[PDB]
Amino acid sequence: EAALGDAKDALYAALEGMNRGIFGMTSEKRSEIHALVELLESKNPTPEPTDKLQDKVDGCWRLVYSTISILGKKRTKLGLRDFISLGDFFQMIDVKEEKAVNVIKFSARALKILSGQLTIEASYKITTKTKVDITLDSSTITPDQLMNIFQKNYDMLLAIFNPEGWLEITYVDESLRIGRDDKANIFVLERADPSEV
Repeated sequence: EAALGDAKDALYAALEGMNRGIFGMTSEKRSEIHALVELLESKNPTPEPTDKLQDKVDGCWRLVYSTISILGKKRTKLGLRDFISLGDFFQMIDVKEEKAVNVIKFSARALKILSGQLTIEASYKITTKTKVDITLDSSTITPDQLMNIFQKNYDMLLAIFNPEGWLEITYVDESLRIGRDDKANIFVLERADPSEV
């Protein structure tokens, strides 16, 4: 419970400048970050987290690290090189309604898109003491200005961020959440305010 603080501080220090891994990272930085993730998981202060979702998981989360990267042609077609900017990734968990929403923010100063987003609405059901099954309900891209940019690549963009499948909650404390999915991705998120989305 003391090494939790130090391990968290070390993880945040290692993430500085990494942009969450979303545009890749060097192998030695990934191995360090994954070792810190694994240490935190092994010391998870919230065993059987799906028994405790209301207190520990309900609410708004901001991605701080994941094994999702957008590189090469995918990055080019989505225009992330110079005209579109990939902003924050938020996941909202509504425990009383069994809903999970991913919001991926975009901005484009040239196109005066001050704020746009891909919104992915999903439902979940608890399956084990650690796992939920997630099903996609709907998605949208707003504003229409941003939709005109992504429409022909819509399904490929959706596929990057779709939380359809299952998610194992491997760590949660008052401020940090770690999960692993059915594709063996790792997602680390910190608590955020819903109004920040």
